[PDB]
Amino acid sequence: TVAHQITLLECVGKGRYGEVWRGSWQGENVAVKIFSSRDEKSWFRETELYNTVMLRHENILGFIASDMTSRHSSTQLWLITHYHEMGSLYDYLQLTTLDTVSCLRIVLSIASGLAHLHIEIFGGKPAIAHRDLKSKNILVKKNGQCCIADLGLAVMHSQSTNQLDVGNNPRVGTKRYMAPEVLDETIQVDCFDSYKRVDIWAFGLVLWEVARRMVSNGIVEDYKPPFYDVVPNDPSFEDMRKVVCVDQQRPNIPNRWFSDPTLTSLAKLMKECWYQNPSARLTALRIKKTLTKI
Ligand SMILES: COc1ccc(Nc2nccc(-c3c[nH]nc3-c3cccnc3)n2)cc1
Repeated sequence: TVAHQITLLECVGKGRYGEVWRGSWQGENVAVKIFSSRDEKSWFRETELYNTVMLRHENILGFIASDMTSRHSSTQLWLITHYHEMGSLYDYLQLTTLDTVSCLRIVLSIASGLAHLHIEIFGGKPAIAHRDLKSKNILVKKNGQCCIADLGLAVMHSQSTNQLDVGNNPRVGTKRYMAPEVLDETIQVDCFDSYKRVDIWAFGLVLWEVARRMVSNGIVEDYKPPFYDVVPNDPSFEDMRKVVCVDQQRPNIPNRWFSDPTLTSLAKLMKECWYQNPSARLTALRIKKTLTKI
């Protein structure tokens, strides 16, 4: 099994989900996600998605293997993928600023990965919603494009059967990026499009995160996570509910963006991701089309 051939080298990420390690396999870097015992259903769902859906795409993290192994005489669930030395988009945006070309390339590549996920393809894949899009779940590739990672919460739908497959995972999305209908708990869980629009909301927040780091008129904003100014680290459910639903707050558009053609376009995009009413938001394909034009 691939797990027994890998040498773990250093831990590059850690959370309640478990750990991500840079490992060595066949003399190349690979990412090894070692799930915690509390998050076995995410391992199962990711393994299911990668093994039963043809998911290869330039902007979707590339799957190598999924294994059960023994470490310290007890079972570990491993998910092995391609390694991206440039790291997560979250970490990357803190280490550099962007120019116009690099900013558009990042957000367009994310829109292409997302649209590919959302679209059903025949002759071939079901439609897939992600449900935990965020800059920590997006990796930066050496060519300046990004790829979307972590399918542990994904939901699938296929037209031939009209079957919705929401999995069996008690994990919920990252609270900071949850759409209003998730926080007020009125989202219609029996309908696939409900989940696509939860992704669109989160993608709006990612767009905002990246745009702040594009230089115009020689100035740039510091990296900040969405809603940094109004919720603490690790915000609770009620924190996000108060800010997003009750007070209807949205991320602030800096004045300097409106003096730049690109950032004004991006600002209109993200605002149409943020309607309180999910039906009003743009779709991934519409966002991809618009971004390709700018
Ligand atoms: C600054 O320190 C760092 C340097 C490099 C990296 N490189 C990297 N390469 C591939 C994947 C991931 C990753 C991040 N989040 N989740 C995954 C993942 C991995 C496997 C399966 N599913 C999700 N990170 C990370 C941190």
